[PDB]
Amino acid sequence: CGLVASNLNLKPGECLRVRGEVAPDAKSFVLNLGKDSNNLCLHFNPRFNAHGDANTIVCNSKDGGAWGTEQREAVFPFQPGSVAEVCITFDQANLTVKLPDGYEFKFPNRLNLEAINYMAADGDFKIKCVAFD
Amino acid sequence: CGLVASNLNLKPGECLRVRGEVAPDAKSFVLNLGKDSNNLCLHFNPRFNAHGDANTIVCNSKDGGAWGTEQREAVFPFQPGSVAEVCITFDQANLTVKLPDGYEFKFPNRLNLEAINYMAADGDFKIKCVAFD
Ligand SMILES: CO[C@@H]1O[C@H](CO)[C@@H](O[C@@H]2O[C@H](CO)[C@H](O)[C@H](O)[C@H]2O)[C@H](O)[C@H]1NC(C)=O
Ligand SMILES: CO[C@@H]1O[C@H](CO)[C@@H](O[C@@H]2O[C@H](CO)[C@H](O)[C@H](O)[C@H]2O)[C@H](O)[C@H]1NC(C)=O
Repeated sequence: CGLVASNLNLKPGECLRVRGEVAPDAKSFVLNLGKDSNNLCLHFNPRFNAHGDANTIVCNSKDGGAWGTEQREAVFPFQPGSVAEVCITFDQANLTVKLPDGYEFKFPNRLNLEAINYMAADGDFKIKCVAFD
Repeated sequence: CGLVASNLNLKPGECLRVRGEVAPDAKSFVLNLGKDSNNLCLHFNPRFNAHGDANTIVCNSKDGGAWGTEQREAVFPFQPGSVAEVCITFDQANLTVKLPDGYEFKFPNRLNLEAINYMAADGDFKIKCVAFD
């Protein structure tokens, strides 16, 4: 798979910035955030052409190994063959994901974790820069 | 205790750039690089005042869980309570740790691994930004 980072200790309100290159023939990519691979407060999955979906942002949680209820966003500000940046923060109610074009969406915080300690990237996205504040 | 990153897939000649905050009361900090926590082609350990050393960089390898022989430097361009930036690369012969100001540290490549896949920070160093080039 792709980059895995742990012991991040990202607290509420602190920003996680991730910049990467979207493959020219990208089918999808994933950024997973949470405690570990079984406990994700955000599974962020832009699907260019994957699982039957096209140009769709899919979000979900995973709690104790179990996928939660999936949600989708209508907008898709990713282009294959381009560099994309995503900035993520959270509070007790929502994750807030800020997207390249300045789009911003929220995803409910279903896990109640004190911090984001784990990030994993997968798929057609080559990570170039990760920053914390 | 600090950030741990895996699946880095950093190949010879590629550049790992790291920026972090050296704690105000720093006694020492560590950046570990290699395949995993038991196989380190570079343990890079600036000691302000730790383990009997004062303002000395200690470098070592770890191979199958076994520490190699330490290498020490006289030059010491780190200060507590400051931001430190390093650029790391390797080839067949050496690991090279470069600082913006032009300091360059070399440590023999003892493990001969195809890539750096693992990086970990420990001690009085908070990673703020990691980049791959
Ligand atoms: C039956 O609906 C589809 O189920 C798929 C299998 O669970 C699902 O794909 C998974 O989505 C999760 C996030 O919810 C994650 O991305 C896994 O990698 C996927 O395999 C599809 O998203 C579902 N399709 C719809 C339209 O809901
Ligand atoms: C007895 O000499 C000192 O031994 C310490 C313990 O082995 C050693 O510290 C360890 O070094 C490794 C790297 O080789 C790593 O930094 C560990 O975290 C340390 O606990 C000191 O380097 C030795 N000091 C001297 C002056 O020889």
